[PDB]
Parts: sequence; structure tokens; C-alpha cells
Amino acid sequence: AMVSEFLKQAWFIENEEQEYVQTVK
Repeated sequence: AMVSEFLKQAWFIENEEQEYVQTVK
């Protein structure tokens, strides 16, 4: 079978689940 774990997000990227480092306040 062919999975699309990378394609299921490659086109869909939410800011909430985006790549970013934690910055203090």
C-alpha cells in the first residue's frame, strides 16, 4: 500500500501545527 503521511500535510499546514521554536514572553 502507498501512504500519504507527508502529502496529507505537505499541502495542508496549520499555524497551530507548524514548525516553530518556543519563545519565552
